[PDB]
Amino acid sequence: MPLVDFFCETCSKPWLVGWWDQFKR
Repeated sequence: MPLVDFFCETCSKPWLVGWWDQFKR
Protein backbone atom coordinates (compact mmCIF):
# COMPACT_ATOMS: atom_id res chain seq x y z
CA MET A 1 0.00 0.00 0.00
CA PRO A 2 2.00 2.94 -1.38
CA LEU A 3 -0.51 5.75 -1.96
CA VAL A 4 -2.82 4.32 0.72
CA ASP A 5 0.01 4.97 3.20
CA PHE A 6 0.19 8.73 2.50
CA PHE A 7 -3.61 8.89 2.13
CA CYS A 8 -4.41 8.05 5.78
CA GLU A 9 -1.33 10.08 6.78
CA THR A 10 -3.31 13.32 6.32
CA CYS A 11 -6.81 12.93 4.80
CA SER A 12 -10.16 11.90 6.37
CA LYS A 13 -8.77 12.41 9.89
CA PRO A 14 -9.51 16.14 10.48
CA TRP A 15 -11.07 15.05 13.79
CA LEU A 16 -7.80 13.64 15.15
CA VAL A 17 -6.10 16.99 14.61
CA GLY A 18 -7.91 17.97 17.81
CA TRP A 19 -5.71 15.88 20.12
CA TRP A 20 -2.75 16.67 17.82
CA ASP A 21 -2.41 20.22 19.15
CA GLN A 22 -1.12 18.82 22.47
CA PHE A 23 1.13 16.39 20.55
CA LYS A 24 3.23 19.49 19.73
CA ARG A 25 5.47 18.20 22.56
